[PDB]
Amino acid sequence: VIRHFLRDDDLSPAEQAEVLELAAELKKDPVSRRPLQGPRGVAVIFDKNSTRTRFSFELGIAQLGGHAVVVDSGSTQLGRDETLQDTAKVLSRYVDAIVWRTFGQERLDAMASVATVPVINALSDEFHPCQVLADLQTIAERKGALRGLRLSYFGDGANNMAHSLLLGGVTAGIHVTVAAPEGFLPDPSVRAAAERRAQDTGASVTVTADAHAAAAGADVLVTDTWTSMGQENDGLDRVKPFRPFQLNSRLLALADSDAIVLHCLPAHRGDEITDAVMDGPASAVWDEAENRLHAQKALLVWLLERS
Amino acid sequence: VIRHFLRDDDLSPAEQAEVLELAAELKKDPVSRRPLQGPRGVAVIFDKNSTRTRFSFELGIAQLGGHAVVVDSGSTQLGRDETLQDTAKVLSRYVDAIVWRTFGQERLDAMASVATVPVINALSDEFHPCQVLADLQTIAERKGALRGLRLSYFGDGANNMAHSLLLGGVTAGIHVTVAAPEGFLPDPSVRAAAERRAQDTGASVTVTADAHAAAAGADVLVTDTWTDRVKPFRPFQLNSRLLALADSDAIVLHCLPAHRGDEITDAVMDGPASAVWDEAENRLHAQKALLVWLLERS
Amino acid sequence: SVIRHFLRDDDLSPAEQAEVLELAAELKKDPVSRRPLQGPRGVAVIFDKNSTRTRFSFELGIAQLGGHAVVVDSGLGRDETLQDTAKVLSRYVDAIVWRTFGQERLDAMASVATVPVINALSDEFHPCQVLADLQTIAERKGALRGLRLSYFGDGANNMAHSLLLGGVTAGIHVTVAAPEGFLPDPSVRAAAERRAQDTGASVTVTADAHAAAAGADVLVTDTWTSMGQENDGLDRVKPFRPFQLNSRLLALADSDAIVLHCLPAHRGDEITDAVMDGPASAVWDEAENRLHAQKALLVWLLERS
Ligand SMILES: O=[N+]([O-])c1ccc(B(O)O)cc1
Ligand SMILES: O=[N+]([O-])c1ccc(B(O)O)cc1
Repeated sequence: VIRHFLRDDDLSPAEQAEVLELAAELKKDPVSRRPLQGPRGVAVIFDKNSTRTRFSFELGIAQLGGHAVVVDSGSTQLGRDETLQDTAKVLSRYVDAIVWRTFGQERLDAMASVATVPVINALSDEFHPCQVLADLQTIAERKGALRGLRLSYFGDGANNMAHSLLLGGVTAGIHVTVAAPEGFLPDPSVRAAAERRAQDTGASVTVTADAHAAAAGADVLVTDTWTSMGQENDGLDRVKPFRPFQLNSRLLALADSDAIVLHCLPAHRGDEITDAVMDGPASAVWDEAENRLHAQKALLVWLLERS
Repeated sequence: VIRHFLRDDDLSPAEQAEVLELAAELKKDPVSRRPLQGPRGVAVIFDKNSTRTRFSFELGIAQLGGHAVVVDSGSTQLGRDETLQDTAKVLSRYVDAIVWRTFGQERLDAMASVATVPVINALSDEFHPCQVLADLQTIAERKGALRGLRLSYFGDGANNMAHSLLLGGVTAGIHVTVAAPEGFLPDPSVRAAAERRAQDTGASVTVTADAHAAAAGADVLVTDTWTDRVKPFRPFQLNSRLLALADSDAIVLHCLPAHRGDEITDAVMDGPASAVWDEAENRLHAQKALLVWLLERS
Repeated sequence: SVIRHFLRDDDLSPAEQAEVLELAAELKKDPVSRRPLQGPRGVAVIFDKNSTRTRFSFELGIAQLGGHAVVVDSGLGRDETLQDTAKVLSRYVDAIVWRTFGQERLDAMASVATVPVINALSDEFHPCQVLADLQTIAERKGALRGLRLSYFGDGANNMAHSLLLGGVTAGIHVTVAAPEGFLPDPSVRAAAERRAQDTGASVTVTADAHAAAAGADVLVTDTWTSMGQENDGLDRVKPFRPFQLNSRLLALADSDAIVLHCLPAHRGDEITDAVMDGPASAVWDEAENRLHAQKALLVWLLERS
């Protein structure tokens, strides 16, 4: 059976642990695994460009021995003059895996329903599961065992990072709190899936508007930009609601004394996170960015071996 | 002494047979030929984007051991900052071959007359000769011998696939029929070149507006996108009714993308006669064979 | 060890430049014999403004060192700080190659990156092209020390500045022939004058193109106008016509003189067909040598850093 990775809970707790261990092994020995030797191809397709996502995948695929064929948004968007199913059938003849950045989850589902190679969600509207693998690798590096840790996410609680932190976090046994204003709460289906997965791992899900309560006793504090490019014209003031949730020094001081801070780059210094927090000793954002390379390579190695 | 591939008949019948044999060998052993090991470079230049063309060449060059340097939209189209002759001299210092998607054929001929490395027409307004190499590879693996098969192309008979199926088909000994409406017939000079080449191979060239007669007894049925501004092409749709008139075990080809419901139906596209998925994959193998062959003689 | 950068031509001492140029000759002869980036290791190649010629040379050169070039096109400083970019890239790649505009941006990146930073091309310098030029001159003429080189045209552009600095580092007597108002930046000119003291070279700036051509071993020109200057308000044709590198000018130089021009050339403006395509032209070898000289520079910086 062909395995895909479209959202964080596509891996069981045991499987996620396997991928995270592989990510640590690959960080130590980055060119020791060559499942794409040849080179074999991997398609890396962007319905909307993401330079950082392309950078890490392109280099990582090369270090697995392969050749990434990158298709940027300058090409005709998939689905516009050929069905996704037809594209999947041809790609399955050319490459050993399909890495895709797209929008709605239904598009990823349609591709994965037909492709005979693994399909990976590089980044989408609803989830960012590869970044959360990198996040979990980073937390393990700086904290040790993930089970039982307390992680709080602040800001827009319905964006892709909030959803993947919920799903990926509870899969790892982490107690996850989303601190967000009313009207910006996690998708109910994602929250229910996280609550169910949490029953298997001893984790828990909390959603609150009380940012100070969310930070108290936290081991990991996370935030992300308050607005995606697609949201700039949605009509909302996307600054005023989030100001109480800014990851600043006062908020960090409420957390456990050994707490660390994560943020997917790019960051907007002075909005969701302050310079003092970005550049202080609690910040893990630089290691986090680097671990995108290793965690994505580990995911590819794992999916290719299982598929 | 430096060989180019700008149109289908740039290869003789014997040379075409060599390239198709190489494509079959490379399909079976895709990293066994490493003429570009190093890596040595190959330029892949697009005056107009073609993602599918870029995709197959880029991966194929890598599997020959090389590094494709791709110049597409956003990067500099050739001849805007310097003469094409100046570009050809510098490229000949950097890469071992030049793969170019451009429009008019006078631009390809100009490059090829100056460059001292092989120039390949990746796709042009007048010819699509790499796709036809992939088509011939697909027909051979489904049918065996190409000589004496009947191939019919339906739809726009003035586009690059019609021209290349004429030239490449008769070069392989295939009897080629183009079924097209009156405003969309092959370029007369291309048709004449195909009729001449067919004399050497025992093939033939037929142009007709009668889609039923073109489908009757055909072994290979081919179509392509038509672009109601498509009224004249509707009688030429590859549907189940047309396919039912062909020889037993006939196959259907279509350079992708396909507009399902226009030039070809779901039933034909997804049925047992369709070979469009193997055909798409064989662009990789046939283009690698072409490059290996041109590099060995250049 | 100190991380070494190459942002302008005099970032290499005379002895260091000689080492890089010797390595360029070795790599031209044996282009896959140095594999410091085997793995592959990454090299970031970043363009604030796209340059297809720069991309081709670096992309292929990095690959021939065993590495993988990760190209980032103009389609830095906007989404995140240059310091933030340097921190993260220093974790991904073994070197940063950057085409940008003002020199202060290169300086800032190099001040904080923990891997070598290379100026691929900037508004003020083009030091990789001048390494390729020096490699070409050495192939055609042998020892560089004591040669006389004259550059004609816009005397304040990146090629004029780098021919001054890189030329006098190699011991070449450099003349810049340019009209009033188009003269080398004073700081660059003073730096070249000081460096020329160390090598026995010299710096000459003149408006007399005929005097600059007489006795020259190497004649160089470049486009009169960069893309960012097309809207600067000046007539950028009339001042430069007396400085065209044509057959009459070349005839004034030494009988064995060679001609250089960083491509692309606008035939009929700064250079003529007869010169460009005649036996004195070295422009094609010069373009090829971008590949070899940049590979040599990368090998050298990586080993020193
Ligand atoms: O995932 N990457 O490749 C990547 C690259 C660069 C950055 B950075 O400059 O912000 C971040 C991430
Ligand atoms: O030649 N290729 O690489 C290629 C790639 C993709 C397609 B397709 O999705 O239709 C077709 C051809």
